[PDB]
Amino acid sequence: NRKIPDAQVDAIKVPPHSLEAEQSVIGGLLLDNERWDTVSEHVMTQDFYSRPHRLIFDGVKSILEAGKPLDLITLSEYLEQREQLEDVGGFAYLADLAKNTPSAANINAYAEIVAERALVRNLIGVANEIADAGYDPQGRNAEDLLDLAESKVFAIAEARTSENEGPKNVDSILERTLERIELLYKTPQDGVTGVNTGFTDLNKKTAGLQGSDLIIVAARPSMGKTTFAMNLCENAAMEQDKPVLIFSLEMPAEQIMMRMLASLSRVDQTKIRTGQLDDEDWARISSTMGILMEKKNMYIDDSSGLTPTEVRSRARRIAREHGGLSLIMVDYLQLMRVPALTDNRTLEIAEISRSLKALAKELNVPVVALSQLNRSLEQRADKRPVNSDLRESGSIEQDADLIMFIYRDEVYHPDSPLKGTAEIIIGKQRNGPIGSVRLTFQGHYSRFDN
Amino acid sequence: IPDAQVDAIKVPPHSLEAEQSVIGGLLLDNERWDTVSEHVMTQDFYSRPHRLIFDGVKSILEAGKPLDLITLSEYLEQREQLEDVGGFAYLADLAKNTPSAANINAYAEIVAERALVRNLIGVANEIADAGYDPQGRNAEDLLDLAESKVFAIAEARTSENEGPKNVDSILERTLERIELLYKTPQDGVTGVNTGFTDLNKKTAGLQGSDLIIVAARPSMGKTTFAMNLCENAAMEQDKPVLIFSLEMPAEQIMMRMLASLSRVDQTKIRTGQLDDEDWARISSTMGILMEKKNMYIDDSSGLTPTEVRSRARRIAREHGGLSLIMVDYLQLMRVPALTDNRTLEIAEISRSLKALAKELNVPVVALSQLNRSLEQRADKRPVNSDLRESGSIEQDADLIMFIYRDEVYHPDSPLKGTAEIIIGKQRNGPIGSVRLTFQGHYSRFDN
Amino acid sequence: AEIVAERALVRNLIGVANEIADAGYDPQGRNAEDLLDLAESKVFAIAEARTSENEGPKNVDSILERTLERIELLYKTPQDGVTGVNTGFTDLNKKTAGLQGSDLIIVAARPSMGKTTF
Ligand SMILES: Nc1ncnc2c1ncn2[C@@H]1O[C@H](COP(=O)(O)OP(=O)(O)O)[C@@H](O)[C@H]1O
Ligand SMILES: Nc1ncnc2c1ncn2[C@@H]1O[C@H](COP(=O)(O)OP(=O)(O)O)[C@@H](O)[C@H]1O
Ligand SMILES: Nc1ncnc2c1ncn2[C@@H]1O[C@H](COP(=O)(O)OP(=O)(O)O)[C@@H](O)[C@H]1O
Ligand SMILES: [Mg+2]
Ligand SMILES: [Mg+2]
Ligand SMILES: [Mg+2]
Repeated sequence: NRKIPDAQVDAIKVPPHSLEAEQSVIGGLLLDNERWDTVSEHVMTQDFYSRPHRLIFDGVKSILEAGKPLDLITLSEYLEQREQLEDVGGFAYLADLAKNTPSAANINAYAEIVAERALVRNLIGVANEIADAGYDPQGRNAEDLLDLAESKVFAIAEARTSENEGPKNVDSILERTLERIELLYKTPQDGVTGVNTGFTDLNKKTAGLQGSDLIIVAARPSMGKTTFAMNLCENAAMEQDKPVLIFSLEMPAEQIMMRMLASLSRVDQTKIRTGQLDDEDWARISSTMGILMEKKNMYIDDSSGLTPTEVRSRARRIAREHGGLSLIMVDYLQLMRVPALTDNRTLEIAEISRSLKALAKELNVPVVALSQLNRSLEQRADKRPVNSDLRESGSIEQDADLIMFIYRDEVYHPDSPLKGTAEIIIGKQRNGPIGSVRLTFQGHYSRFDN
Repeated sequence: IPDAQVDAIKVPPHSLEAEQSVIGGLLLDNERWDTVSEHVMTQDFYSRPHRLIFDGVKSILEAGKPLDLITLSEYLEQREQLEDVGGFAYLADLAKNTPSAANINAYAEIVAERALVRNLIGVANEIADAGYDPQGRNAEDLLDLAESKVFAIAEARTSENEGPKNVDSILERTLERIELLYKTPQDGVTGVNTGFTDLNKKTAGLQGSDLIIVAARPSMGKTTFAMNLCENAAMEQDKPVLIFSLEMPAEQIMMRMLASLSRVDQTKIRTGQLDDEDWARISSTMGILMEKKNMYIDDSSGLTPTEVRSRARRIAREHGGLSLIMVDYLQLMRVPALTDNRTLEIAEISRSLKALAKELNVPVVALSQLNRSLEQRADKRPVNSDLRESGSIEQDADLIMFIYRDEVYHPDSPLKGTAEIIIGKQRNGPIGSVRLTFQGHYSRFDN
Repeated sequence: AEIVAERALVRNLIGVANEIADAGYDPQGRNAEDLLDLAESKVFAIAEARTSENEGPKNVDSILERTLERIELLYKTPQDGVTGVNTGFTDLNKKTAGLQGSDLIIVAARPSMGKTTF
């Protein structure tokens, strides 16, 4: 029983490592300084297990970043200046590192091994931290511990998310371009290549709601911004097998559903609210409900003050159940929060916009985000909304792939000949033309028609 | 005994390894003496044996004699100094322990740096001694003595490697520059060809080290114009073109490029309604682009100036330089250290891009948006003040070009299909305007 | 008070010399250029503290003497309309009498007005 713990302590206390790969990376850089650009993309100083190798690698990094030639003497002088040469094993050990790896062109493979070992080392460290938190919660509830575990594991995965993206040569872009064209040609392209908007005129200009697109729908209050976005959701839910995810930060799920019922059933929204539904109204609502229940392809999250991380987490959860998502709608971008950027609202909104674009690319799903137009527009009130009206609220234009504005002349001019008509202005579009689409606005039904 | 000895550092700064590498390196090449002799002197060596050896190296090379292990050993033997340096074996060891060439200049700089610190410590001790024992000198005299001795150390390292400041250095660099211009074909273009004759007449091409700001209101063809400059650089230069597309994906930039070089309707490319002629033109254009392989497209979002610089250096190392660097929208870049101030953040990005242009000796084209205040006026052409409101980028730009289309503001303009390129600022040429044919269908500017 | 100040000056100088010596022996990652800049900065700081020490009392008799000394110097030098550094522009020299010593001159212009040229 006394010989059992010594072998177990030696085999369990040593984390995964590769001293040989670490030595080969260092030795290889001493042989060919030009490989630093590639090696620096794979490994960081903290990726090394051995303390002496971290100090040596830090020296290598400092010399090469300064544009100085990396050799045994230069590195030794660097470490000597910081009184770290004795801590790494002396000049003899540096010479041994250069001697023990006479082979070049394999340095990238050794860098990947060092990075892989560091990843497992970080994973074990996180597992121990989570275990410690589980044993000693220090006042944290189960939900907080689950969120902590998810956050720490997600951080490990995020670090290894886009590791080898640097080199972007024309041959690679041509292959991806042809692959994309091939995919479009294989799918039925009768004017719509993405998620159907339900509006022919809009689809003619946008070719549908594209995957990976961050779409900003902006309007002044009561222009039908929520109404328009919901019609896009309704169309995606009725035409796609994949689910629609709605983050209703302003309105409750019951209210969104009631408006949806008013829209799909073409029943007066006021009648639904007041309960004065006739036999015909009940039959239409019931038929609509029957279809919605048959489809079951819609999720409504009415949680307030969600962070981009929480939005991403919930989206991934649902996407895993169905092998993807048809559309993600975020009710009001400005209602989201970023605890790290509370000191600056503009930067906070800019980060939310960047995070939602990253979410769109990550899940290959169109992300519709609703935004409010700046108050300065009402002072002018002479022309249609423009991109500058949104720039004043967080520079969201830079991250958006598509910007759509909602304008109703009847709101500003009740005697307008365009009563019941809403203009959808394309303010920005990466994969199509800019312009305007006229839609029939039916406020009583909370619906837009072509 | 050891505790007091460990705490006391009586050994001045030195690098025996660098000294050996300088000596060993000269024994390997001889031609590097001219460069090494500019950085180090015999007295710069800490070690007595290395000073004697280096003195021997200096005497042989100044006499025009070949420097080898035997010649140096015979030289030292004649002066009975061979035993003082460690014998022939030590000379052979010096030649053996440094098998690497092209780093001798770096070792020479280390030896010179150590000698500088050694002289500084000596002066500090002299000043300390003068402070303890003034020998009749007042405080003012001691301050003047300290200033004089420190100024003497600084003066020795003033103008070591050509010393750019004095007229003799500027004359040499001026003649070298003229010589380089005369060796290259100068038919009106001394830099990177813009592809527009009228523009080249005014700018003499896109110069190396220039930070070029291309600014325009939305839909004026800002991206289109910058891309035509990239296309021309890619077709006329052997060195690669690097594009940082922060707003558009690489596929979209390529599709617009295909529309431009092939003169095929951009809408047709998008819709796929290409006729036999359209396919033949696109295919021929693709064949050439693939043959050249001189273009890189980086579509990463929110890049920092450091990341931009890092990627640019990586590519430049593969080809011995770059023909042109294009950064799609300056305002889309980020500086984590300056998040509290957008104006300062943009100003730092502009300074960093100018530093990048000088560092790699490459023209850097950066696209910028004109301020919204211009639309409120809408009575005249864009001016430099329209850009100053967005980060004071004018101060750092070597060339500022504005894009103006009268047809956008006035659809009934007689200048339909014409875009005016306004030179708002130019360091090495005149200011003015160039009229170009804007072909929106092809995403192209023509002369 | 002057003796106490003089002694303090030498005391600070010795302290700085020891700091520079310590930095020279132990550079802690600083290159020679950084150590030279550090030495220059610390020595310059000692000199700057004793730069304008007795300037407080400014009585009219002292100002009159300096005024007359200045006038005397101007009268000894050829003053054919230029008392300072010649601008090369007669009309400008007529108004400025040249570029005077101790003057901070701000030349301001919008871009391309020829500010650097002037
Ligand atoms: N009972 C109703 N009858 C007619 N129109 C209604 C009724 N309820 C709401 N509306 C209209 O529906 C629209 C709701 O706008 P909404 O999307 O919620 O605001 P926002 O643009 O701020 O997101 C308004 O144009 C409003 O006039
Ligand atoms: N299919 C098309 N047919 C005609 N003109 C087009 C087409 N697509 C784009 N354009 C034109 O190309 C230009 C694109 O401008 P762009 O450079 O992308 O914007 P910015 O100035 O903001 O950078 C506009 O002048 C637009 O009218
Ligand atoms: N080749 C040239 N031909 C004519 N005028 C030129 C030429 N190059 C520069 N200029 C003029 O020289 C001046 C340069 O201005 P400058 O002093 O550099 O700018 P700033 O006022 O911002 O300091 C401008 O008025 C410009 O028009
Ligand atoms: Mg809403
Ligand atoms: Mg662009
Ligand atoms: Mg100037």
